[PDB]
Amino acid sequence: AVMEDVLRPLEQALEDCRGHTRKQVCDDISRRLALLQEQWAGGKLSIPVKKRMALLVQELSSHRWDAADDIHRSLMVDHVTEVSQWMVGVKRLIAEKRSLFS
Repeated sequence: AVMEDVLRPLEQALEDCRGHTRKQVCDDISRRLALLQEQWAGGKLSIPVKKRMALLVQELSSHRWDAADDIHRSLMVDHVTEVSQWMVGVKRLIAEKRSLFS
């Protein structure tokens, strides 16, 4: 589980949404994605959430949106502390991108 394993698929998702979702919210997501990285590399991130973020990220490589939501939800109730700053960003990203499949 390496930082790039979760951030790459994400910023890939964000860019696939750039032209189709409001730029205003795309930027919001980008800024929260930066904290995730900063916070990850900073060493302020616990292993269990790194593990689940990896899982979460694989779920939308498979386009299994609802599974990604449930993992994100699990992370909120168990690790609100270390994700509250950026989690909303990835929640929105899942929604934005599932609507692109639509």
